[PDB]
Amino acid sequence: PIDHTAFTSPTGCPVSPRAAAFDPFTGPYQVDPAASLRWSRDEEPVFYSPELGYWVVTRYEDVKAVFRGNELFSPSIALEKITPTSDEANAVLARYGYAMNRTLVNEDEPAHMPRRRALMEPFTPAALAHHEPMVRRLTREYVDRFIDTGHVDLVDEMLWEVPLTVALHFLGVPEEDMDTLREYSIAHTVNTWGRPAPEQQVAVADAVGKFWQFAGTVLDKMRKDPDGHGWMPFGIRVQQEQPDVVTDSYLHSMMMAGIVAAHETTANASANALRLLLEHRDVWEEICADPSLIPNAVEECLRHSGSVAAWRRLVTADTTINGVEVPAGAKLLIVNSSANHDERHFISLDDFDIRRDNASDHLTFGYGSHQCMGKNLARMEIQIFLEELTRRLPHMELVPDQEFTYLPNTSFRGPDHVWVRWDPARNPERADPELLSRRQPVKIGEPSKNTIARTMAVSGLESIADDILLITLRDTSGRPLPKWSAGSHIDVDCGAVSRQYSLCGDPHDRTTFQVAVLHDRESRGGSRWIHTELAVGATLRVRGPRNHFKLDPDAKRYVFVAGGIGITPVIAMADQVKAAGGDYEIHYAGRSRTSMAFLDRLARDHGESVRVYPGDEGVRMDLPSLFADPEDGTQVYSCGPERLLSALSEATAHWPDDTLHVEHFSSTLEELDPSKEHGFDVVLKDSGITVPVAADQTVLQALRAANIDAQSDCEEGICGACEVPVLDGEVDHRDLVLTKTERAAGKTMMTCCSRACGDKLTLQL
Ligand code: HEM
Ligand SMILES: Cc1cc2nc3c(=O)[nH]c(=O)nc-3n(C[C@H](O)[C@H](O)[C@H](O)COP(=O)(O)O)c2cc1C
Ligand code: FES
Repeated sequence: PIDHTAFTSPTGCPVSPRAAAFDPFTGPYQVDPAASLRWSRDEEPVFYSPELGYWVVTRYEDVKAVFRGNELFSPSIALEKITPTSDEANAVLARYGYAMNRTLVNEDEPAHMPRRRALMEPFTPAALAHHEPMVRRLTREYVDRFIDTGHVDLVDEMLWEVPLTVALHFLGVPEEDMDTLREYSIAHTVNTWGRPAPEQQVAVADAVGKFWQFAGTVLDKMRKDPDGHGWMPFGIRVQQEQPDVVTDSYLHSMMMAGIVAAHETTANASANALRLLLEHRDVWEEICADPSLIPNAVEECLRHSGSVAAWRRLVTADTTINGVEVPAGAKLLIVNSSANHDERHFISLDDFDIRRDNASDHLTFGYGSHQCMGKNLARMEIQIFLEELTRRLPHMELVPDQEFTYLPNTSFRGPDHVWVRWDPARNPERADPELLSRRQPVKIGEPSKNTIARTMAVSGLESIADDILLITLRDTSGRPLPKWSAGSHIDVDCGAVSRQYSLCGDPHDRTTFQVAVLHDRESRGGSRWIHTELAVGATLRVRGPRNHFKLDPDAKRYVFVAGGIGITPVIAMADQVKAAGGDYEIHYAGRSRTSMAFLDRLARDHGESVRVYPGDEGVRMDLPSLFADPEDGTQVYSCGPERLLSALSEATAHWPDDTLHVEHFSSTLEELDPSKEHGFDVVLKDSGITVPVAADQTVLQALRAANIDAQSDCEEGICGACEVPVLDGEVDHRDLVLTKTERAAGKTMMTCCSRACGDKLTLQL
């Protein structure tokens, strides 16, 4: 028989050599788990492992599919200890009378979701903004102790400690009470996910029992100051609001559950990223140049080298997973580390590419119902760790010929030590001391696609009209800029905000972009900043050309009407048409000829074809005359203040439907007024959850309330950064970016202002 020849799975099927040689505790999976299962991604995506007791799942679609089906794959076993707790160690636990409830990571439905939704808000990026000064304080309090040595183990002296303290601060525990809770804070990787000796088991049960009853007093102490900062005081108020949802046992569990979910995973992530970066030192020095790429950098590290090598689910019914039959009761080892390295979803994957537009898809934080709530707390934490160490010690390198040891376990991965040298005298810090007052705002919660950007340099500022600059933006990389058609714009960070400005430069010049910003007399801050505090030699983050003002090139004729600074996109459209060799007519109005940019440019070219109508002299553009009656072929693109765009739309109402195209520089909306608006449900098919949107609530607000990744720049319906695909349902379109045909197809929606017409929509999210 075959049982005389090879091992057999619990389903009676034979087991492969490579599958039976799988060991998560030693050898190839401890050195590099992702590479150690390359053979499984290629030829056997799902197998039974004899060494450990689980079925192993290796490819990214599959382990994402396990995360979403939370009815079929239960997190019951999420922190089940690999080897069982001995009678001795249970007796030690019982002596402190410790009884922890399953707290969000183990909880099945229907208990898990109400507790997650109730306890979610402090984890959102908006709520985390309060804690950003605290982590910057703690990150530096540590680094300046070893700053002058030129030699440190980052792990023990910096990265093992800091995530523990901020977790205590995130939880809301008094600083008086913190130093002991840390004394009782220990590593759990080998005791939960490894093969510990009986002595190890008890030493954990002793430290965990000590911590359980001390945290019991701490909860009683803060029990009567509920209205203060922290997750636990936030938890107390929901108890009075929902006494059955949130129980005295639960927040006592929430005390330990909180900082064991937060300490080692973040420390290991920090250590991995620093080891991973100091291995490719060119990309290290890139981060040292500008810290603008830190946010996506830490995302590529989390994909490439996460703190979670694998995770676990309990199969609840007989299923098949990618052709392999899996029985009810089977335990799954879903290798997040292999998933992050699956060629079917990422491309050139074992490459460490921090500008990767794909990093955000890694499963290091999990996926779906139980996705890590503190992911943005950890994202912020890593980002600041990695800005201070790139700011102060860019001349830091790894001690060569260094061997990195990682504790034998199935799920957690982080070096025992990372040893780094640097030249102490050479710190940029001691000659500055200006770099420290520099603080870069955290950017968390946004997908990697929406945060990729080129940091260009300003090579020249030219005044071409009153209150109008012409900015010349140079790419410092040296590598050529994208091709862009007329009407295209860019999103440039004007200080703490981003604005978009059309491109009026030369397209055939592909070492530069040119924009002509106007000083808005009533300026919410973006236009002022450019005029008031930008000089030559600065560098601005600028996110590649998009275009909502594209021209159909097969039209008979183009007549362009332009008001004020609306001259910028049209003049590039005028240039395309002169190149084509096509009839066009351009009409340019403005308050004053002195304040009308590009008349010089408009005189040297298109001068035979331009007519000017400056207001100050008194010659005005009367659209009624111009568009008195149409012609079949003529199209009209136009851009300027809303008053002329509106009035023009009136004058061109006589014409065929697709005749007029406009680009708005301002937004109309809005008034929310739920009274006129109805709530609905939005379900996220990829994630496998339904988020409710209230009448007073935008779709965008509900997504960030579930801490789903989203980027929003304008939220006035004008910029386009919040677009997301619609699989089902018809949408109440309220943006100004999508063409009336794009709104018809219903394939897409703007997260911040558009809604449902109706009861539900399905989004690819
Ligand atoms: C980079 C460091 C971190 C990694 C790699 C990580 C990974 C995870 C993973 C894989 C899960 C389970 C996912 C699932 O079963 O869908 C998880 C659940 C969780 N994480 Fe983390 N996490 C980190 C930092 C944190 C921090 C700092 C907190 C804040 C205290 C945190 C709070 C949680 C909570 C509360 C859950 C359970 C939520 C639920 O099951 O609804 N995590 N985390
Ligand atoms: C030359 C120029 C081009 C602009 N192009 C666009 C654009 O293509 N899309 C857009 O939404 N806004 C555009 N704007 C408007 C700006 O984004 C912004 O609202 C304006 O300059 C004022 O910023 P502030 O009110 O924050 O000071 C443009 C403004 C200027 C001066
Ligand atoms: S955020 Fe710019 S359109 Fe929604």
